[PDB]
Amino acid sequence: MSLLKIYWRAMQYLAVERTATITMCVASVLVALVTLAEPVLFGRVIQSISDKGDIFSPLLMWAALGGFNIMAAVFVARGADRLAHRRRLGVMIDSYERLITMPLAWHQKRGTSNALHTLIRATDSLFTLWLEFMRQHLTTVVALATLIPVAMTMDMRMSLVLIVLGVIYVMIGQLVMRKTKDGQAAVEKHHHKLFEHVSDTISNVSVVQSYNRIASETQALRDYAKNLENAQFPVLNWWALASGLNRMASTFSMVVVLVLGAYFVTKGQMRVGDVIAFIGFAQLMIGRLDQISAFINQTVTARAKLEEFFQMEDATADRQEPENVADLNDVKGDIVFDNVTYEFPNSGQGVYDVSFEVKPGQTVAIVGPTGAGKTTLINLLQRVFDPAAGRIMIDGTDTRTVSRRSLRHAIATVFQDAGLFNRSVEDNIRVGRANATHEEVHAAAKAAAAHDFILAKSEGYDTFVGERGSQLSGGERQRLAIARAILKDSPILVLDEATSALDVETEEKVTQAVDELSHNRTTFIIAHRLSTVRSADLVLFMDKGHLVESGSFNEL
Amino acid sequence: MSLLKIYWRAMQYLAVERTATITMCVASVLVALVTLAEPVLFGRVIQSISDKGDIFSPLLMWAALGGFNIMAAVFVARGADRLAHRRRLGVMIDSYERLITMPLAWHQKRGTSNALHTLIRATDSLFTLWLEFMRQHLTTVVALATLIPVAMTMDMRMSLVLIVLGVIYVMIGQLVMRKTKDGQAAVEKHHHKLFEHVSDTISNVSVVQSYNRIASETQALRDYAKNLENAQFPVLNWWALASGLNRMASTFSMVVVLVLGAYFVTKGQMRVGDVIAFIGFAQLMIGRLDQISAFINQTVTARAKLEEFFQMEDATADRQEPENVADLNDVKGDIVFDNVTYEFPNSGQGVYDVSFEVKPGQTVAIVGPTGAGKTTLINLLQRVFDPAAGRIMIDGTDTRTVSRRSLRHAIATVFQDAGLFNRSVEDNIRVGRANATHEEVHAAAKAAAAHDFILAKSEGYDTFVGERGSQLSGGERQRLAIARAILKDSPILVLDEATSALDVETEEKVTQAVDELSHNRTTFIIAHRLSTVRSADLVLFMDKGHLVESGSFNEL
Ligand SMILES: Nc1ncnc2c1ncn2[C@@H]1O[C@H](COP(=O)(O)OP(=O)(O)O)[C@@H](O)[C@H]1O
Ligand SMILES: Nc1ncnc2c1ncn2[C@@H]1O[C@H](COP(=O)(O)OP(=O)(O)O)[C@@H](O)[C@H]1O
Ligand code: VO4
Ligand code: VO4
Repeated sequence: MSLLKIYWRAMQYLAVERTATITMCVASVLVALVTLAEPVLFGRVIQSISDKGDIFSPLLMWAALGGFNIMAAVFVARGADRLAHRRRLGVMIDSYERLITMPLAWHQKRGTSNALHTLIRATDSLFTLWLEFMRQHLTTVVALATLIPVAMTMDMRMSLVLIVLGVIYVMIGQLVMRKTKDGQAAVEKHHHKLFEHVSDTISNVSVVQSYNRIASETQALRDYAKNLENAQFPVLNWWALASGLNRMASTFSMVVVLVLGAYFVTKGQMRVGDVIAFIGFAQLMIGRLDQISAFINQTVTARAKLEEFFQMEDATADRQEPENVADLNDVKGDIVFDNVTYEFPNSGQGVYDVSFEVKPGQTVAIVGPTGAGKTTLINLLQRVFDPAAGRIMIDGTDTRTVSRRSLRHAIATVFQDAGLFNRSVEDNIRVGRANATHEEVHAAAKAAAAHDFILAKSEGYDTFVGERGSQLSGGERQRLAIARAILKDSPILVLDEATSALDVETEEKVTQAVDELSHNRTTFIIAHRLSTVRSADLVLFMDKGHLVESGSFNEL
Repeated sequence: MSLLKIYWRAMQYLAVERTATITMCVASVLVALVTLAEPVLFGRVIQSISDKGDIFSPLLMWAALGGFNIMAAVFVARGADRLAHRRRLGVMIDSYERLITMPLAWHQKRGTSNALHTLIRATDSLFTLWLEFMRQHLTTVVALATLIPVAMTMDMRMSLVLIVLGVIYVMIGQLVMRKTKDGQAAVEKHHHKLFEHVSDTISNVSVVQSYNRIASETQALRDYAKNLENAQFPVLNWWALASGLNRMASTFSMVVVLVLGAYFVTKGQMRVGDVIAFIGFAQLMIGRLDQISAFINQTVTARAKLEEFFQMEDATADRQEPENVADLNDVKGDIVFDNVTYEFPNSGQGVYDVSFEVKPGQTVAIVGPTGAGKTTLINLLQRVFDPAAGRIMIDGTDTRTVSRRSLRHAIATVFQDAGLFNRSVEDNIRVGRANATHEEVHAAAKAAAAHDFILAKSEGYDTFVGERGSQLSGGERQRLAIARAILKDSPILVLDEATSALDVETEEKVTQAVDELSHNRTTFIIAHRLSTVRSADLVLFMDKGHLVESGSFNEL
């Protein structure tokens, strides 16, 4: 019975615009009161024709209440829709902020692209929840609450039947939820499997289309759809049974109310006006119960997605030290490792017992066979995740006591996978300095030879590359990344696989240019080619996370 | 007014299960006729008590009609829900089939990852459309069609009231659509821009989190949200105005009906039983017209997405010559290019004036500076997209006249980006021969040195890599790709960027192993390192898509 918890969370997210929310609630209670009082006035005026006199005023009051209901309906529709859109946008904003705030391991483990789909689905479901909940729930709940005393003061037999009617509705709701929850969980897990398979297949379309695996993959997805649709039937059957049972209850209560009114015809206190007002009350409750039953169904359907979204909301517990914490500045270059190892989750390997000191003014290149632990070493230095048990002494200062904002501000790491956005070359490069100049961009590009091939094609700089540079081949993304790194101008430059299958003349030119630019500071080289480290000062080779010699520039 | 075309296309997707759909329509029309007959019998039995006699039978008949209504409601709910889910799954299946059918360029230009989101959104919108449209619209349309003659045979005064009511509703609907379509289009375009920015930011979270660009990105997305909500208010304002106007129309018509019935009380033809039955008709029409107005609102909201989906469906005009087109066999290796050049859309560069012959039994290596056109040459050899003007002579046969199914069955191309699924290592490698055996898989893996570092970690071969192999580093994706290529065992091997920044010992071992495997066939080398072509027999160098010499293995 987590429905109440879900509704509390929804109201917590919706309790931001205090003024707008309070005005909406006031409008809802007023319109509910008007809708309840309208049949009472209708009964008044129907009984009015039995006597004789100037009883035209009650009809005027009824017309005024009708016009007031119209105006209130307009205002509540407008305000509810506006509030729903504003709060949906705000929730999306804050959720996106936390989502991009998340660390790298959490994204690589689960997120990829499923996180975006979950965010969008949860956001739209919450939008629908906010709108329909607000309107229907406030109106019908206030109507029922104001109806209880009126039914208490009027004939109590009909109220006695009506409370049993409400008991019937809540009982069938409980019954359906009990018979439906397990099937809902199974359906959700099957749908997640299906969506994951679809996303994984679409994201790798070239591989699947280059191996004649279309038939096999579509048959597997057909199997997944079969598995999902196996568990879909019982829950909808139960929903149909619930709809039929409540329809039978509504018709049964209507017949009972009609018979009671017929008995009241023989003798009673009030008139056919009260009788028909009671009938109108009954039919209004029938309709609103139908809408809230449908609403309960939609809420049950979206339950699992809302639960997952709330879990990801509360999963943001990585405290960032809001208080002013010690930063670093004027990084001349002093890097010390002290017996720092890492063990992967549910795995092993990694680095083991690594320690070395870095003096300013000289560069260090790390070489060695693949899988040794060089990339994880680099992303440990930049601290994408915290080491197991060790001290990263930078400028004689631990990496744990340094704020994240200043940690990566004075660092310059090209990635092994040079990822790029789909924006223009200007936007994709001009990220190391938001206040830079086009002359600076040209100089940075010409230092990395990423301009000589772009001035002579594709509208010069203003070219929209595709996703991950899928529109200008792939031999340019490395040049663009190294140009961006040179533009960043940081004291510590990290060349992680910046030297790859390119022209040997291009490689030597890039190496000499970055040598001339980084002679003023200390920089890191992660490459297996022995021709890109002729100017290195303290080179070391690492195997399987264990150093062997870590000797001088010239070693055997 | 593409609304009718949208309904026709949706129904055409729906009327596939002819038996089930026809039964659903028959059940709906029968239950609608029953619901229309109910007030008539109610008015009869209310009028029947005016006289005296054994007139208990009409009351029992009315109860039986209510029971039929209940049972038919259950039947239509269950059948409609089941058919809707089945149709949604089938539509998703076939749309996914066409989506993966598309070539690479169409995905690189527009799809990438937005296509999946569009497909999911369109599919769920179509599900909701099918369900709600079928039930509500069919019931209410049959209701109106059966109601018009009954009221025409009864007093025509209320009939003239009713037709003006309908005219008011349809005219306000047309005016609202005219005032709202432009706002809907602007909202859709802004939403698409917002989603594109969100996806581009999330997909490359490492770069944005390693460059302190979180604040700028979130502020830009806030600006996008502001721009989106600027055009968001007028449309909802117009819908609120329309809702108020139709509420006023409904109350006004109810007032008119009450006045007409009050005059009819003085004198008329039928009784208050028929009067109140017509009152029930009026309120039922009011409610159903309100629901269908809301449905029109949802259809307008989803109209742009449905239009995009239908345009994508109709864009699938890739005729594959359904008749048996001549395939290829006896593939010993005969590849000749004859003056085939390609021009990119709205660009230049590419290959120009290429002419060379391939003799079976020898390997040919393509070298040259980056951006020359080697990757595009390779993927035209595999015919990922159709060349501009020329012939690809394979085994003395043009590549156009061979079906794509068997065209790529005798090829083995490792991509520049080694794409991998998030399945196991065994499932990711065993894709060329599903009926193969573990002995073959082990031999292929140990031939490509993708076994020595996986036999002693993570449950051996049963290791679940993440997306793009983001869980076992990146020095293994190349090994897995080359192992899979060796496993495929095709006559023409293509080592496109199969050699990269790896250990020199590992590189030389891989080269000798692939040489020994491919001695019985022909293969290509796309690499800039000069150490991987010592065993080549016919080397040529291509620059800017223009050859210079294209000589033999030994050249100056
Ligand atoms: N996300 C991960 N989960 C588990 N193990 C990993 C992960 N990323 C890398 N590894 C392990 O770390 C080892 C070294 O990876 P890496 O440092 O990225 O490559 P290299 O050692 O060539 O620089 C690999 O053998 C791999 O198994
Ligand atoms: N999708 C594309 N759209 C436009 N131009 C492209 C596309 N892909 C590649 N090119 C152009 O083709 C040239 C050669 O690319 P490619 O063959 O992939 O690399 P290489 O020449 O090193 O093999 C590049 O300079 C690039 O500008
Ligand atoms: O620019 V390349 O396609 O030779 O990596
Ligand atoms: O296997 V590596 O991360 O040294 O390219």
